[PDB]
Amino acid sequence: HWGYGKHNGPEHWHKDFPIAKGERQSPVDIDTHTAKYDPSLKPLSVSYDQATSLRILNNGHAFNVEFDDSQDKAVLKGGPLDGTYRLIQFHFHWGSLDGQGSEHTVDKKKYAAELHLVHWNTKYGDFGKAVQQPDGLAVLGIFLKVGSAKPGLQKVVDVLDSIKTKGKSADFTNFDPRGLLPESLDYWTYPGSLTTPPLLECVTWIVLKEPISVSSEQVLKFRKLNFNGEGEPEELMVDNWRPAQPLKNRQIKASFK
Ligand SMILES: COc1cc2c(cc1OS(N)(=O)=O)CC[C@@H]1[C@@H]2CC[C@]2(C)[C@@H](OS(N)(=O)=O)CC[C@@H]12
Ligand SMILES: COc1cc2c(cc1OS(N)(=O)=O)CC[C@@H]1[C@@H]2CC[C@]2(C)[C@@H](OS(N)(=O)=O)CC[C@@H]12
Ligand SMILES: [Cl-]
Ligand SMILES: [Zn+2]
Repeated sequence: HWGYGKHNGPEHWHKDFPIAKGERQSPVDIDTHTAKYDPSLKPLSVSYDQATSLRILNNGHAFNVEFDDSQDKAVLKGGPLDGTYRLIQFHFHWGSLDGQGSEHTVDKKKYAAELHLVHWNTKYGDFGKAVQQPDGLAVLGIFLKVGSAKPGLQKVVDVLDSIKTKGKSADFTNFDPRGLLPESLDYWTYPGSLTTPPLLECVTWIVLKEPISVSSEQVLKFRKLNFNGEGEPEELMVDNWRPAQPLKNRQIKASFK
């Protein structure tokens, strides 16, 4: 029942998830001038060619596209990562207005939305064991701004009508996540946490500098989703983002310049 309302939102989370006030919480504001280029970073490798999407689900907080991670298919490697991280699902965070919606911010700038591609470290066997490790997860974050439509996102947009309410799912096979990436893989990276309860601090965040553009019509359809379940009073699924948290002396590294 945690959520993003005044009575169950981010300001209430710490009561049931004390780690909310931890030393490595996400998201964070990325101060571009303080971020330092890191020559030790290896080339980032996004290998999504064999990705196998399975289903899309409205979980009452956002919608999630799940993938078959039983085998080494869609993986993320390189960059700040040691080993291989398998893609398990992706989801978005968005606002009720174009001027807000992203979780991470850049020089305090809020984007209209933010895409999160969640991966787990294969050395830990499964996602559950991975979230018990300081380097168990890697989330690739991509900012969304409103402008031209993103063709590779339309398939997702058109299926949202079938998963309007919490608990609803639908078959979503053969979706290629590569169509959601921008041209450049320039990124910022830092150690953080899940941005929703349980807020576990097991994530290596990789946030791309170049945002992707989506049309106003596409994001408007994100905003037609419901936080509520079928047969309940409608509460539009908007502003499902957690604000920036204290950096706490962590350092944000840049893969460029
Ligand atoms: C409790 O620990 C786990 C959670 C999840 C998985 C494996 C887990 O480890 S376990 N039980 O030891 O195998 C495998 C599937 C995962 C799910 C957690 C919730 C996920 C990430 C879903 O995202 S959601 N619906 O937004 O919460 C999509 C796939 C789900
Ligand atoms: C510990 O395993 C879980 C993780 C998550 C959920 C349920 C889980 O199982 S359990 N035992 O019921 O707590 C439900 C919400 C999920 C979260 C894992 C991180 C997710 C996928 C978040 O991803 S993010 N924003 O990149 O951190 C969005 C929803 C989050
Ligand atoms: Cl509300
Ligand atoms: Zn997220």
